[PDB]
Amino acid sequence: VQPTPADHFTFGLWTVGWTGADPFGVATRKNLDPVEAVHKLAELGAYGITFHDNDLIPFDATEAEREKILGDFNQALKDTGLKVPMVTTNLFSHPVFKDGGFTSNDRSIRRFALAKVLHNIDLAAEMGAETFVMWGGREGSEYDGSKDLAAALDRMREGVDTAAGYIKDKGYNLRIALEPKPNEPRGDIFLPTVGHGLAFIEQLEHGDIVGLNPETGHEQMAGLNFTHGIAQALWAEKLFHIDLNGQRGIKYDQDLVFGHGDLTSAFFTVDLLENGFPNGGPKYTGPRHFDYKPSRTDGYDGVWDSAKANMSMYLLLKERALAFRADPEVQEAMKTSGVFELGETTLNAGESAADLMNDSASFAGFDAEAAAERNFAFIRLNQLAIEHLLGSR
Amino acid sequence: VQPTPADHFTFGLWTVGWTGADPFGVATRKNLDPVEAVHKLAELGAYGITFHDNDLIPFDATEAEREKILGDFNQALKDTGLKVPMVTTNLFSHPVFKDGGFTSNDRSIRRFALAKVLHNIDLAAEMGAETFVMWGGREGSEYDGSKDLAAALDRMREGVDTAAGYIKDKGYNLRIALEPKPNEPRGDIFLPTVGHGLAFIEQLEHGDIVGLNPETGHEQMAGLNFTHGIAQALWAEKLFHIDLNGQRGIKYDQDLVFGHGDLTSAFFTVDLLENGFPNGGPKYTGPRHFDYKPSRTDGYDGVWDSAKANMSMYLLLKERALAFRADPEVQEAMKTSGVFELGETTLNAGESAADLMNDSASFAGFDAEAAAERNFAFIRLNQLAIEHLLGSR
Amino acid sequence: VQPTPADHFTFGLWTVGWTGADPFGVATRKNLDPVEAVHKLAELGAYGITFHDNDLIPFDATEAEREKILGDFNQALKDTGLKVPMVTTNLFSHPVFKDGGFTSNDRSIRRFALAKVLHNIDLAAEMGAETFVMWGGREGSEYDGSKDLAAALDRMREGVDTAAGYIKDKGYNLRIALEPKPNEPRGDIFLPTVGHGLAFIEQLEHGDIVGLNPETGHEQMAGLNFTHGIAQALWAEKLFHIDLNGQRGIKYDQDLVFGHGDLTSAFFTVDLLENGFPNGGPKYTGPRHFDYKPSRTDGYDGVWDSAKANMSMYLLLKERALAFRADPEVQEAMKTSGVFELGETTLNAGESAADLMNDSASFAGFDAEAAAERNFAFIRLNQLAIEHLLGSR
Amino acid sequence: VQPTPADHFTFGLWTVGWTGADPFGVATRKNLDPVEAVHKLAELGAYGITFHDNDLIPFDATEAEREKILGDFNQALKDTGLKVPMVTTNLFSHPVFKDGGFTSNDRSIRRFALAKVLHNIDLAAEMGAETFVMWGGREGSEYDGSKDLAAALDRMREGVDTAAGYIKDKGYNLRIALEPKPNEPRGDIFLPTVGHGLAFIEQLEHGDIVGLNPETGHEQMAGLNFTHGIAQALWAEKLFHIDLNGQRGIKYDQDLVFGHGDLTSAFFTVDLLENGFPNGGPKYTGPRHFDYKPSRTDGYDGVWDSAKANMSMYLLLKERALAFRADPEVQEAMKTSGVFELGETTLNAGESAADLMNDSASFAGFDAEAAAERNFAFIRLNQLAIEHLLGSR
Ligand SMILES: OC[C@H]1NC[C@H](O)[C@@H](O)[C@@H]1O
Ligand SMILES: OC[C@H]1NC[C@H](O)[C@@H](O)[C@@H]1O
Ligand SMILES: OC[C@H]1NC[C@H](O)[C@@H](O)[C@@H]1O
Ligand SMILES: OC[C@H]1NC[C@H](O)[C@@H](O)[C@@H]1O
Ligand SMILES: [Mg+2]
Ligand SMILES: [Mg+2]
Ligand SMILES: [Mg+2]
Ligand SMILES: [Mg+2]
Ligand SMILES: [Mg+2]
Ligand SMILES: [Mg+2]
Ligand SMILES: [Mg+2]
Ligand SMILES: [Mg+2]
Repeated sequence: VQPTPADHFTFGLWTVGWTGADPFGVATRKNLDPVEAVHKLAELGAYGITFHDNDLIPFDATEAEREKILGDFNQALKDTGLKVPMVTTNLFSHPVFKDGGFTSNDRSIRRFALAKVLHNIDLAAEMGAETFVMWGGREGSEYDGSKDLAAALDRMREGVDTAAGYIKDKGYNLRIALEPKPNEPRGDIFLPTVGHGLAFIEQLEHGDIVGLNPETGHEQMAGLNFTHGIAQALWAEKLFHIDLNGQRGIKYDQDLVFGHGDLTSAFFTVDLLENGFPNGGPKYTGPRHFDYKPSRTDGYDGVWDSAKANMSMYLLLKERALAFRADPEVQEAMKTSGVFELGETTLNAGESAADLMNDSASFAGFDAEAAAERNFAFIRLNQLAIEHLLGSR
Repeated sequence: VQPTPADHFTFGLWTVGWTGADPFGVATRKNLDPVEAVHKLAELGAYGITFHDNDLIPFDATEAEREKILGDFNQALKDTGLKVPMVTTNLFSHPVFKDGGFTSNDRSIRRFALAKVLHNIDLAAEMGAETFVMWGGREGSEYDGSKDLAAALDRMREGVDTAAGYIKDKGYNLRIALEPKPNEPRGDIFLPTVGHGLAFIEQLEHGDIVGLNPETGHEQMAGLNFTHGIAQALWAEKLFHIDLNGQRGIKYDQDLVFGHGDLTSAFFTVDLLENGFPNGGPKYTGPRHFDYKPSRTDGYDGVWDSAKANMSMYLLLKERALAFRADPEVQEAMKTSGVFELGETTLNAGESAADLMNDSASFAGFDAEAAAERNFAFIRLNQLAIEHLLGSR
Repeated sequence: VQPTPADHFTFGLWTVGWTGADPFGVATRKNLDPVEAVHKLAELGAYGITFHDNDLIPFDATEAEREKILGDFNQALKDTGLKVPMVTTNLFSHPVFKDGGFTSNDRSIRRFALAKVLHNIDLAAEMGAETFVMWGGREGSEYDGSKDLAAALDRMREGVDTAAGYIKDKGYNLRIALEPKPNEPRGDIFLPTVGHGLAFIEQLEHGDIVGLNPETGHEQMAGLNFTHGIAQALWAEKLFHIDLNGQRGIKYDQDLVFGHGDLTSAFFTVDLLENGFPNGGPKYTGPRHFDYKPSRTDGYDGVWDSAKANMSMYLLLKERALAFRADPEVQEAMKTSGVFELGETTLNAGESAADLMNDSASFAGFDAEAAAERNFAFIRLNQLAIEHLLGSR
Repeated sequence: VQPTPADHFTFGLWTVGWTGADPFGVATRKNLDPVEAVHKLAELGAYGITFHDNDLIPFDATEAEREKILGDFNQALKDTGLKVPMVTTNLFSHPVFKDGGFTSNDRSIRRFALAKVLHNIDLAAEMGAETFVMWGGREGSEYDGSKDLAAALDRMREGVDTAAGYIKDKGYNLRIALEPKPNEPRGDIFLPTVGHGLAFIEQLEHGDIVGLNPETGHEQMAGLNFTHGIAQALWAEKLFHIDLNGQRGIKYDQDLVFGHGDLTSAFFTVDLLENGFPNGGPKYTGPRHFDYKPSRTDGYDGVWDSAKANMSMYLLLKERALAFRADPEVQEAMKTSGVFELGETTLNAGESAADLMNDSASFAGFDAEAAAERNFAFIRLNQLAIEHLLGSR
């Protein structure tokens, strides 16, 4: 199980560079030089790297420092071949953003947040990124009277449509990906799930270049089925990027390695990315990005190991999910369970609503108790899946 | 605190009629005659009643039984004046629906489910209902390989667009309201939240007459903020109906009386329905429906008491939320916290993206550390709210 | 991966016999005869069968009816060789137990719930059961004011200590195992987790013969780590029986097959039951009882598939857990991470608190910054367990 | 609703002093001097202040530095009259405690964590503290294989029993209180709830002087009923201290002010701490300690508002809880529901298990169907508590 650029494993600079400070303690690891991260990631088989403007350029950086940091960084990229598929903005660590960027109650802040974002789009554009990620981490509240919620969504729309309008105006080849999160750091975050993300998109003047960046753990924090969520994003064709990691339950964002959380769920996420839908449909073709944090208990050896464990986990799952769908016994079980059957339209070609209600056989004379006798055999189909996952069959 | 028809309290027939069987035990209460429910609800101050086709008409009812039951039922309505604002379909108790109605894997079932629904629309139409509710309770799975998820959403769309197409064709004055639920009775339900509900709607040929029926408890089962969810439904203008009840955490659907769960949340839901958005916007004007279950521990006295407790709770909360927004000290705190400020557009009239990025003051010379000094005072605004709720001020 | 009676797999009659009635629908399968249940399980390789009094003898049965039922049932056990390792009482289905058995606010229901238990200890002794399980499924409340919380525990203590003393008096060779559950059917059940169960036993007069019956799904309904919980029970020498199944999140009790829930957790569960502790310590040698429900979407073929599946899952993870611990690479990784080191006392033999305080090398002159550099290499250690689980190593 | 020193409200230095650094951002407020903290709290009506060794004395401080700090601090206590009821140790912030203090896989960190505690018991005695709190915040794991679960408990037992014996040896008049937490910062903390805490104490050599320090937010992070948990601690005579705050759901530790979380639960919490049990029994007379964090969106005015708010919330709910129990309508409702009846033993004086079994009126000739008709009227009883809470009665 050896990854290759062709695999499109991307990693966030803030991921391997996470030095370990959490809400109850300080960093356990020294800062990571961006040039080193670039080079280690290229020796591991990474395809690209992503970052937040302030991951690379300090908030207070002078112009001379900015040009230098970027010289060093492009030099590393040049030298190693890594791509920069996604760039994002940090609208959350500086105290100024304590109430959000786009949806801060303070107009002056909303303004700086949008400016900071427009500048970052130029940068994203220079770096050759295809995706522009928005994570509205400080957008929300701890109390229900803190905000006029209709005004918070108007404000969100203004910021996103302004960013998108500008992409169109500058002719950049960028798509905006919204990344939902239910809570943390705010008690309640706006656009908390994939569903809320897709909904909002549809209210946008420029929603056509706006899509989603679901994160495994974020969905699991609301106890939702991450495979079901991304399938909704796919079906609507708004799956522009994905963030893979592991979560063990409803609690703080753990950001474990992909597959170190809910494993069967990881299995079916891989089946979906790789194999697609059993009856066919859109397939995801973007970068497979890992947004995790090397546990603070581990030193730097652990850090490259966890980077490596991401890609292995994906590759192992990939192998199992291909075996799985390729097993003849699994294809038969599927057919039995009606998986292919769900793909057949309900109505007959040119059958109307009226046509159906008066069809006796479909209703009036339909024998409901006999139909109810079908053994769907979903347990056995489940068992086969598990046996493929365990490398048992 | 005495309700009046003018209040628009509606109750589901299955609510006061819930006889008490849960997954670990049998009914503790005798069946409720629909005629009695109609009359008790009218003596309590209810404005209307709602039902599922099989709440009133048995699955196996003969035609002669159907006409009788409806004679008795319309007689009660006639006599007491109650309205029938909403009607819904039972696509979940018969074994035939063990895998869903609309999204069952078995084509014959999908067909019967849609027929059963089309017939129910005629009925909804005869009863004078304005809203047609769809609760896809058996739509989902316990295992991730049971379903082709893109095919499950195509199937869902077919069923909903077919129902809606038919409303348009028959000229009925009905709107379809989708009711999301994250889980129970299935391990995972499709369209699990308000967000997923709104998203899907936008993929519909006839989404224009399709909206949402959020339920307090359903949203709280995924740990989401029910006030924030309905505010998104409002903002998108898709809040067609609401179901009020109480939930004490992430667990099975408790369906407690409204306000017997998360009370502050109940408080802010009422503030929102009644008072609207602090900066203005759409307001909800539909029935205030209670979909709860009188605890199985209580006999029939408890049953009318719990019906009555719904309406009292709403009225008490209403009183507190009007006092609250009317307090001058609260309006001042709000202004301080920037609630009205969030309502001011970010950009200046005819200011472009480009105009903003080069405005020095908004970015380049913006003093971020000084702005960050603002005391938002959301804690105090929270305290005032609570003190109004407790009838302290 | 062919089970055999020394595997000690047992199944409850209520599991395979569950006909599918959930709170939103009717049973989807025909009742199962118990004689057929014994024959069918013996043949699958089960070692024993468990039951609740009313699983076998109807609540309403007459004495002769009771005697006719046990005669066919006893014959069947003889014909098959199945044992009856554990017996339990139904103190939750009948309407009378609507507020509980032992903790019911009505004193005459309490006396009745306790006489139902006593009579059942006599049948238990008669069957050869070693463990008598108590699940206080209706013991709790939906509202905080419904109970005097100190009295409920006194009433609970009273019922369990009366049953225990009864055991000692008759000289039955039986132990009582309490089964914790945090909610469902009550909004709050008393003794909601393993901890609460363990603590409570320490306040009993006859605690010596009272221990616990943890269940996978149950602790997972409070988002707890099942392996950490059963570990504490064992450490305390209170793990008298165990119920194994699958739960996919904090939601209603799912009762999926063991391994169809949280897969990595099931693996570590099998590692502690089969292999025990790395530094040596207690071991559980009781039955591996499966407390699950065969999915209602499936017919009888899925019922026996499901029973097979529980035994398979356990046997697969069992080989992987043995390969895993046997692996010398794993043994070195555990060695690096300090798994063995934790087994070493903190204090040296005969060292006193004062000695340690007063030891400059342990505090005063301790290099804490140096010590912080240790790479615990927990991530790699995790990656090795997962590769072993995926049958990759 | 003006607090006074006999209200026994205490506050931790770390609470008001929290400057706002969360995992996604930097502190938003300037550090608070402890001298200023004492002066400011004494003035608000607090009775006492608590702290963690490193809250006052820096980890790095020199002896003279330690002495200079305690001198100003001790002066301040004198000038104000504030007491120091509880003291605790920081075994979580510094990088060395990355795998725990007492349960760290590294033996030399364990010895260091235990000497840090011993030295702190000496400062505790010196301050006049009666309670020494232990929060094992880093004691646990992110992966199941990281620890030998039996050894971790042995190491935990060892550290707590060494500290206890130390206490007894020196004759300090102090008790140890353990504070359970289910997760954060670890994916799984050991002794995750009140139950686990209580059970564990029973296995100690010096358990007699060891009890618990439950915290609202903490049990709520496992979705438990805080009133049912503190009730069990009290029943066991193990409720030695308490931390009060607010949590709005299963998510990260929010530390909102008491009452800004689950309002109905706070009310019943105040009813058990203030009024005790309806049939009489134990009472808690220790301090009402507030373990919260002032929201980072707010400046120092919100810090002191927030401190005021904790004391107000408690005092408001306190009057409502007294009015509520005093109400003769409530006393009759409780009487109907059986609250008092539960206080009655099940068995008659001198009745034996055999007597009861053998009593035809308690089992054989018991009308269970009749008994099932009782209207426990739990809903109405709930509605009365809520009207009292809304200051409506
Ligand atoms: O802003 C993008 C990036 N920021 C950091 C967030 O925590 C992560 O979830 C997100 O992918
Ligand atoms: O189908 C509509 C109705 N059905 C019963 C559901 O449980 C409830 O949530 C829903 O409002
Ligand atoms: O009473 C024992 C048995 N009853 C059925 C329960 O639902 C299960 O949790 C328990 O193991
Ligand atoms: O150590 C005591 C104190 N530390 C800070 C913790 O976060 C809180 O839960 C605990 O009460
Ligand atoms: Mg994350
Ligand atoms: Mg992310
Ligand atoms: Mg509901
Ligand atoms: Mg509903
Ligand atoms: Mg269960
Ligand atoms: Mg069980
Ligand atoms: Mg806390
Ligand atoms: Mg605390």
